[PDB]
Amino acid sequence: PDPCYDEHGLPRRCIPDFVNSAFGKEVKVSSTCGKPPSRYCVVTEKGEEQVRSCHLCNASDPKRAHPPSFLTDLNNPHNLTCWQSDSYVQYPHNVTLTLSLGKKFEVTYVSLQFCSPRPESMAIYKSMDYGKTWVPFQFYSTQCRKMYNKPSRAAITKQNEQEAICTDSHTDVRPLSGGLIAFSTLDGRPTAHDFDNSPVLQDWVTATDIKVTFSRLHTFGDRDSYFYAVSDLQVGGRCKCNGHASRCVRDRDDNLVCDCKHNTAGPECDRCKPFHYDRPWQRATAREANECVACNCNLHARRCRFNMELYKLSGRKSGGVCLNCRHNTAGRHCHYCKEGFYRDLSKPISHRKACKECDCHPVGAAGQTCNQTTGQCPCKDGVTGITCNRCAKGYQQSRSPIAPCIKIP
Amino acid sequence: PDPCYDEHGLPRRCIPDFVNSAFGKEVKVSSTCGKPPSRYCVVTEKGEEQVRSCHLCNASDPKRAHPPSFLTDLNNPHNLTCWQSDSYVQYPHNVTLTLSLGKKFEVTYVSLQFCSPRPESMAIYKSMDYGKTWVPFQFYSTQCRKMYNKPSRAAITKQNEQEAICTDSHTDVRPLSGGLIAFSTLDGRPTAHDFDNSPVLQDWVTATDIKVTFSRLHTFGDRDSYFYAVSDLQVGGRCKCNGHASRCVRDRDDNLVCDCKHNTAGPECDRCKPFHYDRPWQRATAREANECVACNCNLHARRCRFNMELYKLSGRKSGGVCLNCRHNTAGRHCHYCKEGFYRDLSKPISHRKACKECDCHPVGAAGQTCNQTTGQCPCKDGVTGITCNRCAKGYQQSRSPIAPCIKIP
Amino acid sequence: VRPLSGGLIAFSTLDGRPTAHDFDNSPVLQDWVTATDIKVTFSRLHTFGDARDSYF
Ligand SMILES: *[C@@H]1O[C@H](CO)[C@@H](O[C@@H]2O[C@H](CO)[C@@H](O[C@@H]3O[C@H](CO[C@H]4O[C@H](CO)[C@@H](O)[C@H](O)[C@@H]4O)[C@@H](O)[C@H](O[C@H]4O[C@H](CO)[C@@H](O)[C@H](O)[C@@H]4O)[C@@H]3O)[C@H](O)[C@H]2NC(C)=O)[C@H](O)[C@H]1NC(C)=O
Ligand SMILES: *[C@@H]1O[C@H](CO)[C@@H](O[C@@H]2O[C@H](CO)[C@@H](O[C@@H]3O[C@H](CO[C@H]4O[C@H](CO)[C@@H](O)[C@H](O)[C@@H]4O)[C@@H](O)[C@H](O[C@H]4O[C@H](CO)[C@@H](O)[C@H](O)[C@@H]4O)[C@@H]3O)[C@H](O)[C@H]2NC(C)=O)[C@H](O)[C@H]1NC(C)=O
Ligand SMILES: *[C@@H]1O[C@H](CO)[C@@H](O[C@@H]2O[C@H](CO)[C@@H](O)[C@H](O)[C@H]2NC(C)=O)[C@H](O)[C@H]1NC(C)=O
Ligand SMILES: *[C@@H]1O[C@H](CO)[C@@H](O[C@@H]2O[C@H](CO)[C@@H](O)[C@H](O)[C@H]2NC(C)=O)[C@H](O)[C@H]1NC(C)=O
Ligand SMILES: *[C@@H]1O[C@H](CO)[C@@H](O)[C@H](O)[C@H]1NC(C)=O
Ligand SMILES: *[C@@H]1O[C@H](CO)[C@@H](O)[C@H](O)[C@H]1NC(C)=O
Ligand SMILES: *[C@@H]1O[C@H](CO)[C@@H](O)[C@H](O)[C@H]1NC(C)=O
Ligand SMILES: *[C@@H]1O[C@H](CO)[C@@H](O)[C@H](O)[C@H]1NC(C)=O
Repeated sequence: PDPCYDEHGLPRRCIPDFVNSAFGKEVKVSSTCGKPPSRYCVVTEKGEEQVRSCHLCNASDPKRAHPPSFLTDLNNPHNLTCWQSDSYVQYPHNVTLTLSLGKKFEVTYVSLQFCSPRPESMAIYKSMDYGKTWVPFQFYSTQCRKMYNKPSRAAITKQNEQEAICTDSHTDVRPLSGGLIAFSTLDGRPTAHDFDNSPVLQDWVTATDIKVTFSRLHTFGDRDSYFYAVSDLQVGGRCKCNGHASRCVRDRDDNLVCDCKHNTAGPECDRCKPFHYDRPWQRATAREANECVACNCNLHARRCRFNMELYKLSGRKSGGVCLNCRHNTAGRHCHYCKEGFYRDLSKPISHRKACKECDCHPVGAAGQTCNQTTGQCPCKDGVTGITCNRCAKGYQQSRSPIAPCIKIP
Repeated sequence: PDPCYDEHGLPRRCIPDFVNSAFGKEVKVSSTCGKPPSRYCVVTEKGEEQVRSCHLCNASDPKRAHPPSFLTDLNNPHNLTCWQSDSYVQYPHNVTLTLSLGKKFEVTYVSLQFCSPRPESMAIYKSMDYGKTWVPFQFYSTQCRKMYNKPSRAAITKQNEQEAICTDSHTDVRPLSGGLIAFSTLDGRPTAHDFDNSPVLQDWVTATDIKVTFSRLHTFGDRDSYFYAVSDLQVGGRCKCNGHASRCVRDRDDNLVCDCKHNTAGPECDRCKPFHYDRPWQRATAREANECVACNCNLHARRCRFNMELYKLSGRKSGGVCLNCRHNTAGRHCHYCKEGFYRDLSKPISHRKACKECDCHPVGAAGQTCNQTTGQCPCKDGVTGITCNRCAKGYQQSRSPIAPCIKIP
Repeated sequence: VRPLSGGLIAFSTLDGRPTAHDFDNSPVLQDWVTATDIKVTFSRLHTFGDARDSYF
């Protein structure tokens, strides 16, 4: 059924499977060859010396077009899809590419492959918002200082495991094409071995929007028109459901969201389902599914609230409390009968009719309300019974409209 | 398409077609020739006088057998299908033949076709139940008194059109064979001209199982073996669906039932369909199909109940009422938010969340029970606002977790 | 209302301005007419009486 629940349906952490994320989507870029139709020359190294070929780029030529689909189409190791930029541009200028997401994720794999040489200076960005704010992730350059004001290959301090390092690693050529960049966000991080309890890393993995800008690329000649090019992209990940959804589905307004199980809500299972507020929302752990939990109303309310001191002083047990206790019920669990009514002790603890009116004897009973727990109306001297109507043993009814029951001498 | 809806899809009375009923069925009888093999003699009149032949019956002889299928089979008026009983029998004895249908029907024509002379005394029965109770319809005899204790050619009183008449009419022979039976219950009835509004006659036509017993018969000569024989049976009718099904179909357990349209239930469309408890069940009329109608919850229940006085006091309009009137809704139409909630005015009357809570400011509002009319939360002192959150003119917010807003002199 | 339908509102920015007769020399007004993007927001509408109707 649902991997969110164990053999005996015991709630267990469920995550959408590890998949590539950026496979097949559209990307808006800063520039690309072919507008106006552009040319491009291609060098190949033969043994020890050089040989320079050359071609052209019109996007209106589909086979000579290089759309962002070339970035998102499947990379056939036998039919590559090389996109190319316009030429005659370098540092200092923003070489920016765009991405429109819509579900928050945590990522493990980011794979790349080059049709151009690997430049030297580059950096990473991210946005935990929806395209408004932007923050970096790491740097890559030989001149980490003069270009990026960065130390090269810094250490990941425990006190800031969210370090943004810079290095010249894999900023070199060869490779002139098909370059491979191996980056694991988990590298160097001291608290990576237990990520489920690494919230800074659970925040270091938090990302919604992504931005990438270039400045510097290698020069070699030393006429030519220099460019940027790439055949495809791979980035693997899992849809962020906090362990509370086994997958992610579209919304009623066409929005891919987690099918948040374990009584969780929000596109990421970030919040609990409504009326699940006895203990706060938490992320499913291997030891505990840290689920949401409702308030108890004994089948007599649909709204409830909570106080931290309640759960706090509960010895960490419970803090829910219901609102608008109907069925003449009242309490944190709507668990007692109000003024005017009493508790039908015979009836179940959560029954819809557990409360009965204090039908107190307008003569034999005095108050209008009876024992809201038992139902005992004000029984007079020899009168007994819940609502106090009858005479007791040795008590005779009299036509007196005030004292009907009289003892025996 | 469906005769239950007109050219403009208007729901109209749709009816099973008029067909012969006893065509091809089987009957259990009182007795029959051939066990042991029986004999019978046949006389014929020549011009003015008689001439007598004679025959025999073996049931084990297929062509000398006379099965009851001969009454129900396609009877060729030139290759007749005569069933025969054992002989040496006459009144007084129950000469009864059986028939169980299993579904209620409406019948108009009853015809017979004889291979024997027409007797004098006979009677009718029927069963408005499944073969348990039995009531007659009319009688036929010369001595309606000596045999049936009845008058011959009785009158159809208007106050009891359920009269059972007896007459000697057409009890004559000839026909000695090939008897012609044409009986219309509607003849003589002054109120037969509009059957759609004759319920006693619509009860007079009500029949489930039928019983017929025979009696007195002619002796002419006057050695003899007397018997009875008949070539076929034809009875026309339409399947009783109260005008709420255009036909009748078999069930998953081989049971011919109406495909009850018009929101009706029962094998005969006798009652409303489940949840069709807004007004009671009725029969399709020529002016109006007097259809059933479900209860309303505005998409908030699957079960409901009904009370007539609601429809009665509605000026004859409606009486349906929810069962488990869900989705924070309430009423006979699940048509209002119960105690604690109010109307999500933005949503339609049937929205799953058409009802809105009171998310009142736990500090600035005095309770979470805002008036179900306006979303106005319980603002305490000179504080105003919908959830009672902000301060008002002359009210400065304070960090006191009791009284934020305070007047100014 | 009326109009309940087909209501005709013809805002003329030119109405009422005393120096509109010489707008060709009204640069602040020549800025008041400058516009690139437009936004229109509502909150309130009339009432009557007093989901029967689905007001929209
Ligand atoms: C971007 O890169 C692509 C692919 O490399 C190039 O695509 C070219 O697209 C044009 C479309 O205009 C193609 O031109 C083709 O050749 C014709 C040559 O002229 C004759 O035209 C007609 C016959 O078509 C004759 O009657 C006439 O006498 C000429 O002899 C063009 O004229 C045609 O284009 C015609 O089509 C459009 C509608 O599509 C009409 O409105 C016009 O009448 C127009 O003339 C014909 O389609 C050409 O085949 C493509 N080249 C390729 C595929 O290599 C683009 O050229 C390039 N961008 C630029 C700016 O060059
Ligand atoms: C009711 O009506 C039916 C239909 O008309 C009559 O049916 C008869 O059924 C019997 C059944 O046996 C038929 O008998 C048949 O004739 C044989 C005659 O015996 C001779 O057989 C050959 C010549 O045919 C000789 O060489 C031999 O030496 C005998 O002298 C019977 O012996 C047969 O009966 C055998 O058949 C049945 C299966 O059918 C077996 O189970 C037995 O072994 C049995 O011995 C043979 O079947 C006869 O033909 C039918 N008569 C008809 C059709 O007219 C009934 O007679 C009738 N009943 C009464 C009381 O009237
Ligand atoms: C290059 O740098 C950044 C993007 O990498 C852009 O930032 C601009 O900063 C100025 C500073 O006042 C703002 O006024 C602009 O609105 C920013 N541009 C935005 C937000 O798009 C800068 O524009 C880039 N220059 C380019 C792309 O030519
Ligand atoms: C003739 O009339 C009816 C059937 O047409 C029979 O009525 C029987 O009445 C007795 C009364 O105690 C019942 O116990 C039997 O069960 C009835 N029999 C039925 C209903 O079949 C009556 O017996 C018939 N005469 C006969 C069979 O000789
Ligand atoms: C790769 O696919 C494109 C798609 O049109 C095709 O034109 C091209 O021939 C393919 N490559 C090879 C080597 O066949
Ligand atoms: C209700 O009945 C019990 C029975 O002994 C009694 O002790 C109590 O005082 C009554 N009133 C309450 C619980 O308010
Ligand atoms: C009448 O029908 C029976 C049924 O089988 C058949 O045997 C008989 O030959 C038919 N009669 C004629 C005259 O065809
Ligand atoms: C709720 O709002 C209505 C709307 O004006 C008002 O008349 C009423 O007094 C308020 N309080 C209630 C219904 O308790």
